[PDB]
Amino acid sequence: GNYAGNFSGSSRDICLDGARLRAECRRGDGGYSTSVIDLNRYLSNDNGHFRWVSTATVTVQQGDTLRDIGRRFDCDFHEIARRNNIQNEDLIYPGQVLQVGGNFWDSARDVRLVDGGKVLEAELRYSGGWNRSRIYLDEHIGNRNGELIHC
Repeated sequence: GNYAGNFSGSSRDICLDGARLRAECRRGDGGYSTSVIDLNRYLSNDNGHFRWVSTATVTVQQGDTLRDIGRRFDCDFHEIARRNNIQNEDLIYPGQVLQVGGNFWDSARDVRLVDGGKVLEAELRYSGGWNRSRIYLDEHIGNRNGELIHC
């Protein structure tokens, strides 16, 4: 059924400032708050495609390759390599900690909101170029009593 987020149903004057989403969010008392949420914590570039993966740290398991990590957490192994200062074809080791998710902003351009601030659109870098991608923010951005949250 319904999206879990649905911020736009109770927000207005939705705008972008870099990767930070700003809005006037309806409160329970009937007034408004000016609120902000950093989309760079919740959205990632998966080889040319927006994905909902929040900034997180993971621990490499026995038998894991970098692609195995990417598959498990729905991230691009090229991104995991770049973000963790290693290389694409590099071996990884059990017990190793790796940063994953978020950080779409690093590899994006022409970033903007469309359809009244409900859709985020950008060109995202992939292995051999740029791909236009879009994502419905109401999927995971909500308004809790005047405050923009991820849910």
